[PDB]
Amino acid sequence: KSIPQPTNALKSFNWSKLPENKLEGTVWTEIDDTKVFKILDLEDLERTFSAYQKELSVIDGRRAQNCNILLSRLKLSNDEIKRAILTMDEQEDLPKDMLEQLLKFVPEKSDIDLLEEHKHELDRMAKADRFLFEMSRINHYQQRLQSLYFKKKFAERVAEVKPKVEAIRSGSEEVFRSGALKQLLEVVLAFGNYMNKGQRGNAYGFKISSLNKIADTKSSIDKNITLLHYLITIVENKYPSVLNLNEELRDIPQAAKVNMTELDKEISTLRSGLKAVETELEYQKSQPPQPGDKFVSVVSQFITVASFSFSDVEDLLAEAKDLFTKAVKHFGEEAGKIQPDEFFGIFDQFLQAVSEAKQENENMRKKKEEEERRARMEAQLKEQRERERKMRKAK
Amino acid sequence: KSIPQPTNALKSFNWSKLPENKLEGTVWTEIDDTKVFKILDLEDLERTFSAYQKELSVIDGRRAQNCNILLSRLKLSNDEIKRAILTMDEQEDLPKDMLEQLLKFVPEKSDIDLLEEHKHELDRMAKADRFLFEMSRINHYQQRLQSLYFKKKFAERVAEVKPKVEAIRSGSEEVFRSGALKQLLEVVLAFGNYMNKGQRGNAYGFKISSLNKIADTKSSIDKNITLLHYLITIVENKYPSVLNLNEELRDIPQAAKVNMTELDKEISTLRSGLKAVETELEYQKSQPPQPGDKFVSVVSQFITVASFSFSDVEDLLAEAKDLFTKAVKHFGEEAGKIQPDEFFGIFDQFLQAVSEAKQENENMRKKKEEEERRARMEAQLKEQRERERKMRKAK
Repeated sequence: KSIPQPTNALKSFNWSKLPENKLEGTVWTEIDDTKVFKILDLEDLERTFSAYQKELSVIDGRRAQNCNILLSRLKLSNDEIKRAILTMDEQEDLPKDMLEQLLKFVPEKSDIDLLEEHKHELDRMAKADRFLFEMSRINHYQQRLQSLYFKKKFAERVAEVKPKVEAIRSGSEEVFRSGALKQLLEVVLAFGNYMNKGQRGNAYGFKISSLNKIADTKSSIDKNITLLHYLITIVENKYPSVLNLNEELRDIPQAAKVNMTELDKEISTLRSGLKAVETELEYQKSQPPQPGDKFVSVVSQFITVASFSFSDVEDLLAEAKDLFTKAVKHFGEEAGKIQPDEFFGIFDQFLQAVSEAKQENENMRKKKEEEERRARMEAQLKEQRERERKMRKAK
Repeated sequence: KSIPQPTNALKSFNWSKLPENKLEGTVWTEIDDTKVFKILDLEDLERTFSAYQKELSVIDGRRAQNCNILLSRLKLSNDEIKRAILTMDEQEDLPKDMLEQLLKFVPEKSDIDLLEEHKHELDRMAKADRFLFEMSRINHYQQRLQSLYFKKKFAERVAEVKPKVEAIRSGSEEVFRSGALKQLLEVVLAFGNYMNKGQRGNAYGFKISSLNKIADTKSSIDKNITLLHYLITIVENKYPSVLNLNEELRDIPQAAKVNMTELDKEISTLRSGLKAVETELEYQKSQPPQPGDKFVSVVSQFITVASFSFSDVEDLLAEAKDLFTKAVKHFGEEAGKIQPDEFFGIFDQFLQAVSEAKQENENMRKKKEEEERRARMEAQLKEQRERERKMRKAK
């Protein structure tokens, strides 16, 4: 083994050791620190990196300064911090954003091993060192801290995810049962089968993305009248039911915005975080009640509502994905190969286009009433002077 | 089957038809366009979307306008365009960025089927329609166009990828054989095994990321002297060979910047694009020579250099990845689980840190010569007035 050890304790080097079972291939086979000790002025090393300064400081300066920032922000003593953890923060001294930061500065195995070396010198310890040591004394510090954070973030995390599950469920259902859309597809099929002479045009169906190409066909009379303007106009007196499309697909714009990777990522943290709280509740239940420890009392209340609430979220999600699968197939898309953002994005762009066309049409119609009054007035005003000329002729 | 067809040709609807083998589950089972034809004023449809306007215009307005933009930019007639394709652009009328755009407006099966309907009316065709039709007449238009583009982009694509393959090869080799680094790791191991009392500190090796934690340990004498400043100073008179580290790992900063996903993506397009040119050369070779067709003549010359050049790139890449695998294992990392950007990023940050420390040390040393002249001058200037006082005492 062989290395010598100091006269007094030293500051630590925050390294990560390689397991010995990972050597044999490596540089370290060729390396041997035991000769360095003879070469180095160890006395100088000890003086310049002593543990003392007189305060005990062993945790590295970077990590220590990061703590001192958090502690100056949290404004709690270690006694206060332990009470806040133990009572699951009944005085509300640990906001979400502080718990988050506190979850980054959780003492590690090697940190505690080190401060253990100085357990008889807590009163000499620098602020960060004493904080990390005191925190390592609280039973199941990390998993109480994780549980408190999860608890405080559960309501907003369910509120984030639920509207997205509703959008997929609703849009999927809407697209599947909309009679305005099904009648429009049949009229548009007719249009293409007539316009696309011969072959190119014995279709029994088309891809839903084709909807977003209708406005691309332009009138040979006026080039700002597209085939979509024309559809929307024809349909008024021929298939009026089609005009209920914006109403029947009202939740498509919102379903269009649901990212499925991010949805699943949210359900994933909710699920695994809830299992982690349940696990810590089983550990904590199997431990003798201590005064000022309110974990079992509080976490049980939370799981009751949280487990019911998430179970329901999981149900709405399972069923929403089912309907989406049915809706995808209903329009000839490959299940698995298309996401809601894309599928409902086809429909949402179309609704934006149908909406734009509706308006532009409406602005045309109002020129053709503005200028029909020109033909109505000039018809009556022409004949009025004509009656006063036949009077002037006779007279 | 059953639909009626127009008295005169119509403008097209740019749809994408669903194969009939994809129905049976879908809305289209419930849809039937044959009733719409009886309901619609077809005569009005025909008037308002006639093919004529008198120019023939059948391709949709969006795609047509996109063409007209490209053609007004390219400034070539269709005769000129065919000559440029056929001669592999010997007059250099097709820049890379135009070929790119030209590769987007390549006529599709359904476009040609349609313009085929009007092959006896080319002289009536709108600009875009005639362009797309003429282009569909050139033997293997798309794959001649793809080949010309590939050819023009090959030199810059090899120049993009090669420096990256060299960086991985060089950095991997450097890291593996650097004696300055291996001596530094042994000194730092010594440091941690001495400073990390007891357990925490019978290490035989550490993770290379630990290098970037050395400067985190701060001196208890001056807090701006870190353990890295201290290492760099100690090493001058004890292990001077270590100071050659910046020189021995000179290519680490560049290897640090190589994204492997993007490297492979570049090699992937080079490889598959070259196979596609080789394929089109085999087709074209197996066809009787036509005047003004210089494809076989030009592509053969290109493959000779391109196939030799890419073969070599593939060799440098195969070997670079081998060395990287050896270099990764040499420092106890899991092969497969770490990329060059990360592995060499550990080393590059370290070199940035060692460089910063070197300087900061050097600025300290120059205070300690600036203020050693204070102790040298004030030692001699104190004794000079002392000699003129013992003279004044005697006198």
